[PDB]
Amino acid sequence: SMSVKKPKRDDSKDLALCSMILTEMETHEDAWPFLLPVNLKLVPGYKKVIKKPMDFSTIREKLSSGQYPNLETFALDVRLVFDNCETFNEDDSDIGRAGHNMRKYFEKKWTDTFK
Repeated sequence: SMSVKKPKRDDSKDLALCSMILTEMETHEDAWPFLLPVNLKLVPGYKKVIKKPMDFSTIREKLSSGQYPNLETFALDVRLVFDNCETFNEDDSDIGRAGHNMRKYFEKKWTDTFK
């Protein structure tokens, strides 16, 4: 509360460390469904159904331009990428499996880097 604070967690490396995680996600062999925004002209149903599209290139640009206020807003966008994927793709599809794999990969890096 006013004039009553928990001890200050060092957040000075968060930007660099989220960048490193995102590099590792970009270079995973199962990243291909997620590298670029879904083409809303060429994929029927995507625009109407997926209210907040997100992809790694869009996260990279937001990260690079100071549009994440803290590491939690960064994790929310990464998870959005996988939540969108589950919304639109059957579990038993190459893209559906890709999304589950990448989510797992991300959540482990996230825990190991920050928890």
